Amino acid sequence: TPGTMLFREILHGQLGYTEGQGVYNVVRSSEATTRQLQAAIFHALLNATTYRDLEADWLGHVAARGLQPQRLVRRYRNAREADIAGVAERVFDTWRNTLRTTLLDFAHGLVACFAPGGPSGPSSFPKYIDWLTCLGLVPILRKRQEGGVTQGLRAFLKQHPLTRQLATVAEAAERAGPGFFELALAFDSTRVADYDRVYIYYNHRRGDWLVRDPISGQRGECLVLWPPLWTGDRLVFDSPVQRLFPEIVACHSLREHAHVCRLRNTASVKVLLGRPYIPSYAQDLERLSRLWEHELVRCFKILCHRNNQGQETSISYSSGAIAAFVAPYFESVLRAPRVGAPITGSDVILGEEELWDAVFKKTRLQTYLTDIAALFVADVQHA
Amino acid sequence: TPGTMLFREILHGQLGYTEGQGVYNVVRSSEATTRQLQAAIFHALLNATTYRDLEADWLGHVAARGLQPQRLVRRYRNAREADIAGVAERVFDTWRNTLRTTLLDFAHGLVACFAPGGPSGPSSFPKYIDWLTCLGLVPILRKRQEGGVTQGLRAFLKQHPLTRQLATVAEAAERAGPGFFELALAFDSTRVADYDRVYIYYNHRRGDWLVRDPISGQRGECLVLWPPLWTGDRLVFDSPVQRLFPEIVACHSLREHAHVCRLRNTASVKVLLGRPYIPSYAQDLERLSRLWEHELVRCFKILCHRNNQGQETSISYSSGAIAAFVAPYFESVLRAPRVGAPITGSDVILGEEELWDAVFKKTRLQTYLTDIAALFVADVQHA
Amino acid sequence: TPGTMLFREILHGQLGYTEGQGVYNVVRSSEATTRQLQAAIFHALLNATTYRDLEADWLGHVAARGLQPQRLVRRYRNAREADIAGVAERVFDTWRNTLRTTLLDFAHGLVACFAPGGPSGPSSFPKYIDWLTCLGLVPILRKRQEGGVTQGLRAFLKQHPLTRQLATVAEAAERAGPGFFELALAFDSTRVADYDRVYIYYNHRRGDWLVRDPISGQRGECLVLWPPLWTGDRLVFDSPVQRLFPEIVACHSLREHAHVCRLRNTASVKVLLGRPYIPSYAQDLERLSRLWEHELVRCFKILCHRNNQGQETSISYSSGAIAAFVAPYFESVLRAPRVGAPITGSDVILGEEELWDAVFKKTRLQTYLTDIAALFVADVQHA
Repeated sequence: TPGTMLFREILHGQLGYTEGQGVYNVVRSSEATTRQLQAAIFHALLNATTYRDLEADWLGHVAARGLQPQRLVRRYRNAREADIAGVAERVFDTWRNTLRTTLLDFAHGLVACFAPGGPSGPSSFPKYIDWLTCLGLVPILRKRQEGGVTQGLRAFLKQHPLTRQLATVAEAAERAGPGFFELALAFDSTRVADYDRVYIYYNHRRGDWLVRDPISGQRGECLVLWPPLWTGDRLVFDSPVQRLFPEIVACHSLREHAHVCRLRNTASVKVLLGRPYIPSYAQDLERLSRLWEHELVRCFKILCHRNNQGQETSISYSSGAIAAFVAPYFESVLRAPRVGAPITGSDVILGEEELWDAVFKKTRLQTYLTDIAALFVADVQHA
Repeated sequence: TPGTMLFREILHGQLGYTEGQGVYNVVRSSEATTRQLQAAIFHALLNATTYRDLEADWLGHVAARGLQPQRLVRRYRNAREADIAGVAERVFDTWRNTLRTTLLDFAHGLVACFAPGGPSGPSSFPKYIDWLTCLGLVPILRKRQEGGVTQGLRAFLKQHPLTRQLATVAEAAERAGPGFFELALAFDSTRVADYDRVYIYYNHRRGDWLVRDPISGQRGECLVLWPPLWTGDRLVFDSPVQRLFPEIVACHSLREHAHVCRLRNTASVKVLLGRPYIPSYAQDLERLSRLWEHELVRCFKILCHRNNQGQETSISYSSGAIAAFVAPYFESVLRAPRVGAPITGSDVILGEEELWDAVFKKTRLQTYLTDIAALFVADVQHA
Repeated sequence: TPGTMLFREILHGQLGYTEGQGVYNVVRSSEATTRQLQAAIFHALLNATTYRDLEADWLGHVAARGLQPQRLVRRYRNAREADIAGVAERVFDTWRNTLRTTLLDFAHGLVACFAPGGPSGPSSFPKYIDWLTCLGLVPILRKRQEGGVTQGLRAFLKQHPLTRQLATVAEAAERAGPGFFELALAFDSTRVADYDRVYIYYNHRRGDWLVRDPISGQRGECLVLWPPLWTGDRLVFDSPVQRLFPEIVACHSLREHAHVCRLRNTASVKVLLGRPYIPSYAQDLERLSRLWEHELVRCFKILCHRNNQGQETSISYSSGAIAAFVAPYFESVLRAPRVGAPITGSDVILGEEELWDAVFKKTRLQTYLTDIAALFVADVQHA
């Protein structure tokens, strides 16, 4: 019993502390998962590139604006003036604005990110993985139930098309709507496990290693091993948190042993009745601080941008980890394989409009809408 | 009881101090939230880009100025002189001034920022979060009541359209007015909790962890856990302020222990009746000063601009935190999901006219007004 | 009682001193507030950009000069000579001079800056805030009375239009005159509190924290908390001046303890009747000097320009503070929300003609006067 209690506590730095122990906190960050959720919600909404959508919005834009070019050619009167340089700019810029119309949809991607990320019942996802990487194993509390948050996502959607310009744009999105609606349920219907309430270290006798939760709520449901654990008739477990353990106790003992001796060493003159002092730990705290620093950066594949002159540390989550750790923690927990695209270590730098550039770099309908709009416009002024 | 008292006090540096402890004060800054409030109030006012607004101001500008171009063409008499280079500059610059008319609206964004930011009852928002990050938990004192400040926001608005040029501009804004008016209430109607008056560490016995306020004012309302707390039949709590605690006491003891011995060591010659001194703490204050420095910068994602030659520290709040910490502290407290746009670490550099550039870079009506004004002007001089 | 006495004194360096303690003096500077007052008085005077003002001065300039261009065209006789390059320069430069006419107004902005800044009764404003930041709280002595200084501002104004060129320019300013006149009263009618005469640390028993002044002059009026104070049945108060306190006393004790021992150590040979010395404080004064240096620069957001080769310190007040500290100390004391524009850390570099460039960069009427003057001139020489 006490070890699995202790290995949670010693990562918490109950006893001793070094500088490197704080670098775990960047692994505890939720930055990657929000980027993954925000790119997740993108692709399903970008998919419908139909002729009927792109015209009926633009042909609707034709009549109220007066876009028939016979009215325009009278105004120009000039072969010298490039009328396309007039019109096609005015085709693009006002339809740059419909990316911001698509940004008016985007807040569901914000809400259904903090629908797990925000509240207390399910925490933010990768907050939970770092207990799992602490112990070296994953419990999952799988149940179908509790779709209650996504109803607030439903009445969210009926509020938006007030202009009615939004609806004909989002008609392509609402045919993808149950495509989006089902994916919103799946993580939000699942329950991720609770660290103390689940019991560990209680298996069957080597026929398999299988430990389940006892609690008055439920029994245990699923176990996921990214490392397995090594039993030599004795529980020894793979973790980075194992790799601290024999030295930290030797560190913590050394801090404790030199400390007690100093209090006894507070005596002026030795009293002898006839009828050397070495409390020192200065180097070893420095060694351990370097140790746990270099340990953790390789373990979870952390990207430490070191500046010229070796000083500035721009800390970020590397791209190699983000396909190796997020997506298994994503997909094996999510079970919906629609979100398949990994996104670069470039992405963590990027803000949300850059994500729209990342939308625009995927060019799903983006370049496709621009060309056929530009083509059908251009030659009419050439005529 | 005394620990939650103490962990507030030890962050306050009751006992001992290091250089890094002062770097908490930049986390205590309110710089991000004012930037978020100032960008918040922007988008709702920028939204109405209707043909009727953009013309009736300009067509009103047509007659009193005498803008019918038949009067102008007599003056020019010159195909060589680009009359558009005359007129369209004079279209733009005087309608650059209507951005400053929009800046005459802006002071409501200033007042409703210090309407929470200024007074004593609700403090500035992120002043409160740093007690919450001190303890690792959030109490919220949620009540509908007390909309008293926003009435001063109402009589604020009736004072402005004195020129009556402002009103026809702000008619588009006053249809967005109840859009703005309701959002001004929501944070201003809520009450953020009080640190000592709320009681902590008093829960139910592991069926849930739930502690509420006793006070003669109200009972406790809401609890928000960004970390949860780790009970091993014993309250151990996740915080950065936990991570100081075992070493600071060992620091503070070391400062206390070496101090007392020196006073006893103020004796000239030992008096022996027949019938070694080690008070030293010089290194360990330096280690702890580096420790808490490197701890805090990773914890809340702080941006430390280190110059060439490693010396100049331009301290600022990084963009990764500002989407990870402000917006949950914003939205879960605010409950109004309209303000969805995060803003860069670029923004903290920027002043308010740069925010108007940030308004102008969003191009909501900004480029849209300029084009149709420029188009309808240009070809008439071409004729 | 003695602590609030002492915390004023210990910032004053009654006991001990370090290099960093002198860096408080730049926080005690009044440089920002004069820049804010000088930009304050600008915008109200710049606002009136009416057609009637800009013409009746220029059309008045037309007749006495003889500006009707039929007289000029005889002189030029040359299509080669750009007559606009003659005339429009002479339109601009002599109306560059009316910026210096506007500078002849400017001395009221100088007087009503040292009308609080100069005399003994109200001191310069941010001299007072640094006592408030010393203790961590603000008393305000709010009374309507004593508008006596602004009468000298009134007879100031009747002296100026001697040329009568000034009056028709300042007619636009004197319609803004009661706009300026009322704002001059508000800070000058208020009284900012007095440090010893106001009593502190005397509240009501936790139902609120509320302390008022007893003095034979008045009672206490207002209290403003930028931090609140932390009572654990014991007054502990948030301040930067709190953060010096436990270590400075340990510093001051260390300086006192090693000092006394040295005087006793002035004995040649120990006298023994039968029938080790460690006074050392060299490092700890250096640590504290670095401590209070790095503490204060982050606390009030101070800008320390460090040169190449790390040596030159151009000390100035940063732009982040100047929107976070000046304006609350401005507006919550002033109560007149007209002055809403914050001004950059660029501004503290700038002198007053650069402020006129800052006037000119706002382009309120500045570019607007220049264009319609240049337009109506130009084509007549083209004719």
